[PDB]
Amino acid sequence: SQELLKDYIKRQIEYYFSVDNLERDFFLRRKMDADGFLPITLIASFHRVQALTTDISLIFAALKDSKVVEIVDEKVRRREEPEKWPLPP
RNA sequence: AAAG
Repeated sequence: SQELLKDYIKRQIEYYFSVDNLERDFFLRRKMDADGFLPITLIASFHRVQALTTDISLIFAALKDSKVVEIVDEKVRRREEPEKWPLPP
């Protein structure tokens, strides 16, 4: 239910952080810090996430269950080699 | 926002 909506959110954000997307997503990489982290609230603004929910705790909850991304406080990054992706602003 |  809300579990179902969490699964859709999780898979959507897991796409953003997939290698297939990252190879062409220059905006996302320009917003990374040098460690690969992005604000979760920036992801929350992306059209396909905001369509599903504007509930920030639901977005956090969806991502805690992810093996693709890791959360530190308010930021999220790809778990595998995140430092390879950031680009100059 | 050609799934930023």
